[PDB]
Amino acid sequence: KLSPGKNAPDVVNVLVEIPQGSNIKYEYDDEEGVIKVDRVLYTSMNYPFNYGFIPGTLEEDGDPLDVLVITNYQLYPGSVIEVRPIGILYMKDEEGEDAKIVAVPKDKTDPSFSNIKDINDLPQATKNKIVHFFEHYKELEPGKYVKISGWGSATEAKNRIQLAIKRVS
Amino acid sequence: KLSPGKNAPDVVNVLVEIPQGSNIKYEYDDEEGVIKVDRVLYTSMNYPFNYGFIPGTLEEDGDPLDVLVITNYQLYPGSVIEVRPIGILYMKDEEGEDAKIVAVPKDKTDPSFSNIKDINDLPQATKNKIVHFFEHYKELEPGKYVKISGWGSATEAKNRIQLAIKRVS
Amino acid sequence: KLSPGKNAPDVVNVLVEIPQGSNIKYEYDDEEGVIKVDRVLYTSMNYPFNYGFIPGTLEEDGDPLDVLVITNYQLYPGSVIEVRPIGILYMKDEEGEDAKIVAVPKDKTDPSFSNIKDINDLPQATKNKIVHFFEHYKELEPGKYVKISGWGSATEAKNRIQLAIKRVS
Amino acid sequence: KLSPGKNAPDVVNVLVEIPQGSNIKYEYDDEEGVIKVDRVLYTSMNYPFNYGFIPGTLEEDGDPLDVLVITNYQLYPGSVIEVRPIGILYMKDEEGEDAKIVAVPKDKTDPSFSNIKDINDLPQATKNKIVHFFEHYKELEPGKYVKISGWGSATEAKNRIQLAIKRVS
Amino acid sequence: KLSPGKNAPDVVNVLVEIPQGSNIKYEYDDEEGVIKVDRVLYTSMNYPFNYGFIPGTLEEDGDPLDVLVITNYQLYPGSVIEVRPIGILYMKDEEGEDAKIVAVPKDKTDPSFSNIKDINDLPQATKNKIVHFFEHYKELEPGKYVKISGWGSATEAKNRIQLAIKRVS
Amino acid sequence: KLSPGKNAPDVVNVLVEIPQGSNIKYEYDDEEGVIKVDRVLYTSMNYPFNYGFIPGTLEEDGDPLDVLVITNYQLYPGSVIEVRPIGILYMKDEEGEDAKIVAVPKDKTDPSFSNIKDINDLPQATKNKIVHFFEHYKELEPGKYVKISGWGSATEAKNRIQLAIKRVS
Ligand SMILES: [Mg+2]
Ligand SMILES: [Mg+2]
Ligand SMILES: [Mg+2]
Ligand SMILES: [Mg+2]
Ligand SMILES: [Mg+2]
Ligand SMILES: [Mg+2]
Repeated sequence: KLSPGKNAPDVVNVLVEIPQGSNIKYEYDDEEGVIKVDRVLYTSMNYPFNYGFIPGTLEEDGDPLDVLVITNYQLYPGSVIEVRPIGILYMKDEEGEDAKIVAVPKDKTDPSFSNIKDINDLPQATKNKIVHFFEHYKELEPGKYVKISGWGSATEAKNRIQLAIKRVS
Repeated sequence: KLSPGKNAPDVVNVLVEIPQGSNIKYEYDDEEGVIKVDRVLYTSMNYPFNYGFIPGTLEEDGDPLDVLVITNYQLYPGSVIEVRPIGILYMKDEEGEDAKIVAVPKDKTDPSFSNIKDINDLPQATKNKIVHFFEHYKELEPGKYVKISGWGSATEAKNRIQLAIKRVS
Repeated sequence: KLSPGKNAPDVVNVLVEIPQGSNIKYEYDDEEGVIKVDRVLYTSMNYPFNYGFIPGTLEEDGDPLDVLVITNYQLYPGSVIEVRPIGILYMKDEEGEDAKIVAVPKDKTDPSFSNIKDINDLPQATKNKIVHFFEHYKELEPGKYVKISGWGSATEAKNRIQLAIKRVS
Repeated sequence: KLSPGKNAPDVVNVLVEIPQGSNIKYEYDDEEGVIKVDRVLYTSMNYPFNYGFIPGTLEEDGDPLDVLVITNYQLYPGSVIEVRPIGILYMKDEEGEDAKIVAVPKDKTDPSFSNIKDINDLPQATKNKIVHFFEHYKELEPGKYVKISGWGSATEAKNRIQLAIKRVS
Repeated sequence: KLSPGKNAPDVVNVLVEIPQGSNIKYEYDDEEGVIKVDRVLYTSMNYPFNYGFIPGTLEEDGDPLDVLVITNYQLYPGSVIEVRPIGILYMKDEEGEDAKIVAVPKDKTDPSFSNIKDINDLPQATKNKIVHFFEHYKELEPGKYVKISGWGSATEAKNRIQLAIKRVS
Repeated sequence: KLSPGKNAPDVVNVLVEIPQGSNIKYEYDDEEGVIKVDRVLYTSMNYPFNYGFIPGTLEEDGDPLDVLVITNYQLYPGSVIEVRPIGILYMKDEEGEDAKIVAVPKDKTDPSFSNIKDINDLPQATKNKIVHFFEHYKELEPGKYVKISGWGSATEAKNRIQLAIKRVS
């Protein structure tokens, strides 16, 4: 009942699962059609961004493409927001390779993020925080782990989204 | 899947979209069936009431009738509450004429609003706050504006709801 | 669209209606498919636990089986969490007999409740708080009342869930 | 270093100890000059008002006169607010007789409480909530109890404040 | 008992009075030594920044120099934070001329604001929000008003702070 | 103006600096007598406990003895609470050796922690969370680091407190 957006990949729809600041990992279950509590982070950390996925996309891992929506406020689990991809984050975990889109709200939704057009527009401190988060929030979970490969530019991210949409199309 | 209520217009159902205190304009999309983030208020203001609409009603502007639910607590976006209309607010914006119902929770739901039976039961300060809100929260948005015409009594509001229901029913 | 869980009664699904700390009694309406606001507690109290029901179960009172999910954080109304029943609470109200399951999140979801395996693992103070809550939160409501009969063990609770599931299944 | 106010008893200073909605009983210790945590309510209730005392007053019980500040927002422990007494609440506990002033913020501070000039201006539901609170929040505490005698008018309250001030000054 | 800071004007101490997001105007009273509640904004707006003053400074208006601390989190009323002035805001109100320093936390305190070195580093949207705030938050107050003259650079701000300190020193 | 408590080391006073859940490192400055914002954690973590120190104590590092107050609620910065030491945490950082007391509120203050009498009463998950926190929250800060040596029993903790008090007295 949801699509990636008429203007993909320049602007895409993101269904929020985890509000920013949260320390509870919610996960949207398309089958049952509900937001399920996967697990309460075993570490004393919290999501430094709103987390969700672009509906109508499919990655090589069989899952829709994830998005790290950067704002200074939280959104409600299950709400949809239109974002602008500004980059991509490459990483490897116990399951294998993975990539997550990094985005800010589209300009008309929140004009205070208009100057952030690419991953290099983010303060170094913010990038370090995000990287550190992914590399330590699952540590205390038996057999899990994450290692950040590197970052990608907005153009790169836009491509990943294109393929992800094509796979389902 | 929702109706205005078996006791309309004395008591009607309101599907909440924007929780009170919020500064993010959420919008319920009946098509996709989700709560979408329209935009984050460009001004440093926040909704002085829970905002939503009466399902199963239609106004001359092609949209369902809006309601300003007055309480001293927030409700969750997407939840339904039974209210008592106590008035109506008339205004004009860039799109034209508009009217919004003003209501408090029905007595059984919250007996602390039982003595507020009509618009004149609200403190002058509260009315001024609401009027000022509508006249300034969109200011910074290009080409958008709002001007309050005046207020209407509960009886007036009950009528508006009656017509709005007929149009559909 | 929801079930009690593949591992019932050892681990069951609970659809949350009232987040912990809340003083607003939300109700999930399966018909309309929405979370409605039943009422705002007339007393100055708040739910000392996340409240919800096990989907796909039926009790002698014609309603699904309730669950008191104990955690130190709130969950979003309408979200599903997997719990471990650790006990049962027996009570009688104006409508008659009633029983409510007491549970903690399943181990993988929140390993900090792993030591709590049965009702006697809960501090006496916590039990007194819960009992006192049920016996006083409806007091100010005309003709309503609740009296706690006693507590049951985890095994007892697991049985109640078994029957409740069979009735429907 | 604090006084009851230049306009006592029409408008008095109230040093807030317990923010509204709180379930932790804070107490201001004039000796040490700090806000101490007396106890965390044993019951699942919370203060339906901001609680504090009028500095520079003394009652027959050797303690300053208490005030129940009614607002729809919380104030910070240790902050001072100017209120308008609108009534008085008479009660008896394990220690003996007691009276607590009921007030709303002074008009200039919050004009939305301007219509509430006396205790009878408060909704019945609000009064019942407050009374029920005092009669049940200490129940689970060994040997403590409270019974509400009745209410007093604003004029009555203004007198109590006058005496309480004279005793000290 | 507080000073502007050993590194003034490059880094100065700011005693916070109003936490960001607040809609209650708190005021630090050096005499009584407490945080008072001046009033509750009559408009439905809230401070888009943490507000406070640099202790040990004096302006031509007889008051210490104000500071608009920009962060994406709130600080506790009465707490001190070390900031970096990045600009100054010139305005006119019913009382006359006025200037307010604009600052971000010093780098060690919060390295995510390190890239904001001057007023022109702030998004246009953020500046518009702040300006709009000052020009409308007092509107509903009888006889009050504010008009923004313009902005000043960090160097300008550093000078204002220098004078303000010498007046007292 | 504050002491460790008449019943030290069985029950001691703890002046709270950092409320639980916080991600801003507040620090009490006895000189200026204010709560200062040291820094906003560079990592996406938050204090899994209320943090503070026992007034009137001195450790070999020239600083008062720290305490990790464990509760499921936050306390206000600058407030004092009476705790029961249940253990001690040994660690080493860039500055050298360090020990921090672990405590729960005294029984009368919060009877729901009465069953936790020693460090081994805490769930393994909780201990892992605390250890992981200390070992990663300063990581992104240049030249800082922390390594946990091990835990100590309540008796051990009581001794450390005794010496720390003796040094000052
Ligand atoms: Mg993936
Ligand atoms: Mg309309
Ligand atoms: Mg039942
Ligand atoms: Mg008394
Ligand atoms: Mg000035
Ligand atoms: Mg130390």
